[PDB]
Amino acid sequence: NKPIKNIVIVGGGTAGWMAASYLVRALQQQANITLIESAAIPRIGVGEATIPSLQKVFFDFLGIPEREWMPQVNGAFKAAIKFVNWRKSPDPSRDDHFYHLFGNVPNCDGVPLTHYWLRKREQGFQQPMEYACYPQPGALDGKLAPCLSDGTRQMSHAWHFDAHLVADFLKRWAVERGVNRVVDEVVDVRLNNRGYISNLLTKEGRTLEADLFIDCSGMRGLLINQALKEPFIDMSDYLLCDSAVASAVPNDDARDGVEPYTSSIAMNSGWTWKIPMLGRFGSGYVFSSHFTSRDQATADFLKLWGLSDNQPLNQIKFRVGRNKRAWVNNCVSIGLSSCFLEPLESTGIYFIYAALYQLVKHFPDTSFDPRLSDAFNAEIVHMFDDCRDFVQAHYFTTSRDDTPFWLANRHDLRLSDAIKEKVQRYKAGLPLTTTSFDDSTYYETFDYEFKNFWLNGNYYCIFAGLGMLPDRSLPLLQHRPESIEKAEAMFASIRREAERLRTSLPTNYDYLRSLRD
Amino acid sequence: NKPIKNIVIVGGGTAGWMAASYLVRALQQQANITLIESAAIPRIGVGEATIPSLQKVFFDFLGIPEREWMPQVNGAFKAAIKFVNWRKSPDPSRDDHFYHLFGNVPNCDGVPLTHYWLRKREQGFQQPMEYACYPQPGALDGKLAPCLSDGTRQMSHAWHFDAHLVADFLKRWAVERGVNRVVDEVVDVRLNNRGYISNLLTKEGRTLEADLFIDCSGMRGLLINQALKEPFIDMSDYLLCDSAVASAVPNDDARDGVEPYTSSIAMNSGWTWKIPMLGRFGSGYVFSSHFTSRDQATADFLKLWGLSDNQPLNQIKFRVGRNKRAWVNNCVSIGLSSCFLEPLESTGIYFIYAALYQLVKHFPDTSFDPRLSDAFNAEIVHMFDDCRDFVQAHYFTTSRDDTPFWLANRHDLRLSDAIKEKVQRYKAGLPLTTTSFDDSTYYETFDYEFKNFWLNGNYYCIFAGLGMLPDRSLPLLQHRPESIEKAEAMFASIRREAERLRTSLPTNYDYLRSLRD
Ligand SMILES: Cc1cc2nc3c(=O)[nH]c(=O)nc-3n(C[C@H](O)[C@H](O)[C@H](O)COP(=O)(O)OP(=O)(O)OC[C@H]3O[C@@H](n4cnc5c(N)ncnc54)[C@H](O)[C@@H]3O)c2cc1C
Ligand SMILES: Cc1cc2nc3c(=O)[nH]c(=O)nc-3n(C[C@H](O)[C@H](O)[C@H](O)COP(=O)(O)OP(=O)(O)OC[C@H]3O[C@@H](n4cnc5c(N)ncnc54)[C@H](O)[C@@H]3O)c2cc1C
Ligand SMILES: [Cl-]
Ligand SMILES: [Cl-]
Repeated sequence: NKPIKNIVIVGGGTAGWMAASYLVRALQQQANITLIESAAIPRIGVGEATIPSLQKVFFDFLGIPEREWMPQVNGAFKAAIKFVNWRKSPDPSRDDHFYHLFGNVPNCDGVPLTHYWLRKREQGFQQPMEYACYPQPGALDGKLAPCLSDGTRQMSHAWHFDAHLVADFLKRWAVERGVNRVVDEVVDVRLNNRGYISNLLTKEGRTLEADLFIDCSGMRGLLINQALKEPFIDMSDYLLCDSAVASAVPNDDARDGVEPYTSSIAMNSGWTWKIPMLGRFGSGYVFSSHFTSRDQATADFLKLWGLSDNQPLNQIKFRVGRNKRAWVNNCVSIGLSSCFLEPLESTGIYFIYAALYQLVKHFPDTSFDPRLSDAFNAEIVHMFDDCRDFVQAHYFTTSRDDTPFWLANRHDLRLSDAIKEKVQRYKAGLPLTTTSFDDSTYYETFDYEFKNFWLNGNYYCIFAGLGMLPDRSLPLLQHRPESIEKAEAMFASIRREAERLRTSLPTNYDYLRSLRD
Repeated sequence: NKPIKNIVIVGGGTAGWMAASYLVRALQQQANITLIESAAIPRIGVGEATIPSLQKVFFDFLGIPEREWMPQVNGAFKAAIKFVNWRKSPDPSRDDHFYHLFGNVPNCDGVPLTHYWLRKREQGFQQPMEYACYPQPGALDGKLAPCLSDGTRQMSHAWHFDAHLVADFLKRWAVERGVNRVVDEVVDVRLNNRGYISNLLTKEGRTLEADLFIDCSGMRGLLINQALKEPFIDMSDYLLCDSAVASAVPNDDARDGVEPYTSSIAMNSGWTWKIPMLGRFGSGYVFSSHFTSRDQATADFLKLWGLSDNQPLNQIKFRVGRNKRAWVNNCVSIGLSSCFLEPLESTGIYFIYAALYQLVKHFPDTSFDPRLSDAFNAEIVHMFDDCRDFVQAHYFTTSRDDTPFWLANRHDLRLSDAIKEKVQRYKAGLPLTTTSFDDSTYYETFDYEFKNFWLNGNYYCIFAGLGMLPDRSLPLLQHRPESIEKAEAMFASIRREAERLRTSLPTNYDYLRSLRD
């Protein structure tokens, strides 16, 4: 069969430019790549939070080290997500926060430390799970950097940045490597009688042809949904939010520091993200229009940050769910054209580069063997539905009951068999998937991470944070007092590490400034 | 105009029940009082320290003598606050304590004894000011009662008690006098187009109406802040603490006695209170989250009292400051809904009964003449800001420099013109406000005390305790050697009184037991 040679990508947002750059890098020879993007149709860049695989899977593949790309996108460091007021109805006299940390929890004699922590908790131990089982959360409370001043990594981290600047950085990178950029708008899509895309007609009268089309057109799914009519599986029965109101809010970094984490602050009818950078934070109240009006959500969002009625707001809507198939005929959807999940666990850009990684791992010829696209499609379904369920488990596990929105989350969601089953195992006291690898090894082994994305520690941070604990500790531990003692030595190491970090890390603000103000 | 007849109080904490009982007592006729309080929303009762006006302004007004209410709240006696390690960086080989005593310092020929003490100090006199100028602090060192065994008062005193039990005692008292108690939760507040409160909708579907609403909902300010949108003036530029971690700690009263005073033990990033009762003391490390994590503060608090990781802790947060106005339209805020100051000088419950006293002194009709609420509001601003400044003067005057927290207190606070001016006068050697009245007369004349709350002796105990003394004694004294001699006879009387107290007072523990174990 003849190789795919000509590739057209529709869209110049984060997806389009990630696709152009991943493909120009992967397809060393016999690749002619053209990206078309409209000047009149905006790109989504709200100020975005990410996960460590962005470097290991994406930028490493491009041969771009963190020190090269991060400054160019005015990036800031992210070590966790901090959930605020998710556990109980807000009470201003109570501190309700918990962290979902990067990295994984060690094991002691084949049992994760989370499980030893629960046994201690049964015996009266008061310290929250994540402060017992991870070295860094108090450092995050202190707004400390994830590295020593000399750049020595001290905890797993990812990034906050304006995604517009990342798209810009990759545009520059990809065009320099021979990607053809066309600023123009696709107005019609012509399919042959077999339903493959034949060509694109543009506003300026160009006709684009290709062996392979990548739909990066955003939520409209110009090629995959509009032209090819692939059904979108609306998952609003699983997750209720469908809206956001967002802005950036000036931060006095010198007085207030720069939080080294994303926050998720639970509201009456959704939750607000906070994504710190230098000089400002991005923020958006993600809400369900069925439980609050945009006007009310807007008022709440303003009141939260003490913002004025003159502050310009980005009014957003979305549909949660995914295409029935991501790749149909000669068109692969990547990004918001493929699927959408609310940003509760920073998976949006992940879905872009994970999809790109799988596209190359299933890369077609011009015969478009349906076995390759079937395999790709099943990976995407697994990836998305797994994240959907993990995000949903934040909602149905809360015990907030103060608004109709929280009550509906507790009672009225449709839950997959897969999540029900994971919760059953957790509640029984069983570990969920654990890794034996160091954090470095886990984040360097993407076929492993892709399939084992959410581990025991990820679920524990969420369930324990929300005050939903297993029925009991593992019966096995009653038979292994020496293992319980060994675990105590591990908790002691972790506490030592936390105290060393306290007095060794620069503030996040100082470290960011030293990289370049 | 028609009288206010129907009054609804939201909240059943100390504020709500003080409000119900003060109002049912004051409003002898034409008063229908209903208090609504949620069973699902806790009340603040940490183990609370108070000041002598609680009896003179509050319980006396109700016609309840100390001997009636104190036993019912398992109260213990308080004669002072003892500040530990506030003056210098802690050194375990140095005794760093001083007392802020109740009562006032006498005058000698129109000059307070503090000023004669400073002149002696200039000449080499070693004894600390408060041990020279007050008869009782050595008795407090000896853990002695504030009364003889027969109940004869021997020094000014107030009380330590669990405030839950006081709320309970007043609930009983007020309900017996016709207050209507509703256990239910307000879920919505309806305002008319003019912005007055029209009604309250409750979880159980009741609609509460009233001529006058008293917001005792705690820090959330359900009516005043949430419904009526009155701005809260955040005063975190004035005072840094925003958090506490608290518990009760068993006391072996038979071996260790029961301290007849509250202690304030300065920590790395805040201070710890100690509030003795029979069998236990309440304690809380008040801290600034900007300088320490809750997890670190918790560890420090545990280490301080040798407490175990199984000890249940009350994790508290707060915002220092006050509403811009306490009374808006038909809603008066009282208690934590109105304002908050850290418990450094035991003013929390004071603000409740002082506000109630002023409400009755400015009591409206249904026309809600804004001149009455304006006058009330200005009294509350004066009351709060004056206490804020007095508390703040503990912080900016210390010479501790051992932690970022103490350095920020020394250098980075915003200070009112009023406090700057008082400090200027003190430093110049001038008396601050003095009274000619006996302690009894001062504490029986509340319009006087309310406006002249902190006197020369109060400021001297703090500034002298912190090692910040005036530049010089009063130039006038160089012209009055006979007055200096008369003052010597007064110091001699005080010393005699201290020695008589030594051998005449029962221990606080024995006296408390004799009242009823
Ligand atoms: C509220 C919200 C919050 C988010 N938060 C995060 C987060 O915290 N972390 C994270 O990783 N991700 C997050 N995401 C996801 C992330 O913003 C986007 O997925 C990502 O930035 C890229 O989207 P995209 O490129 O597929 O689409 P878009 O940004 O919508 O870009 C679409 C491109 O297609 C072009 N286009 C459309 N139609 C035509 C046409 N007919 N002809 C020519 N060009 C066309 C447009 O001009 C544009 O260039 C969030 C998303 C939303 C909506
Ligand atoms: C850490 C700390 C230390 C302190 N130390 C001292 C001290 O040493 N000395 C001192 O004098 N004071 C002290 N105080 C102040 C004192 O504890 C409180 O001011 C006082 O006990 C009463 O508070 P409150 O009644 O206004 O609010 P809360 O105790 O918070 O009670 C609020 C009431 O409102 C009800 N409520 C709230 N929302 C609703 C709703 N929507 N519907 C129905 N009911 C509702 C709740 O159920 C509750 O009954 C301290 C305070 C703190 C936080
Ligand atoms: Cl996302
Ligand atoms: Cl107080």
